[PDB]
Amino acid sequence: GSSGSSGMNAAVVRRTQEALGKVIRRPPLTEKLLSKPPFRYLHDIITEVIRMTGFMKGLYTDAEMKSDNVKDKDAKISFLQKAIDVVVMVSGEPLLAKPARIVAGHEPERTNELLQIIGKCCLNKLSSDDAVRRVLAGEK
Repeated sequence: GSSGSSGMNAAVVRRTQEALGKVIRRPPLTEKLLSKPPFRYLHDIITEVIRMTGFMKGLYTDAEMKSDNVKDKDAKISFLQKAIDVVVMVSGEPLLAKPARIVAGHEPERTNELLQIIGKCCLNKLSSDDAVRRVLAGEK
């Protein structure tokens, strides 16, 4: 009758639907796609932001920008890391979600946050110039 103790809640989702709902229009933010967002799905959003607001414009190159190029796993993760880094530097909030899980389809609860954070940055007209490079060079 009373089962749970999982994590992925409806709240963490309602936050993303609005977080990205504004910054970007497509793809459509659905409780489903928001919980089972494929490496590809997210890719669209990430890029969209750079085309919508511009945030992290110098983060990805012509190659990276094109998901097609990305095929190997090791890459999928390395691609997400770039953003995950900046987003954190800009927003200023430590994230746990790993790019090795979301890419597969796990630890969705957290994934939602990652998107919520990014949206905020743009919402507050917060651009990224230093962070972008920092991660690019691999600073710490």
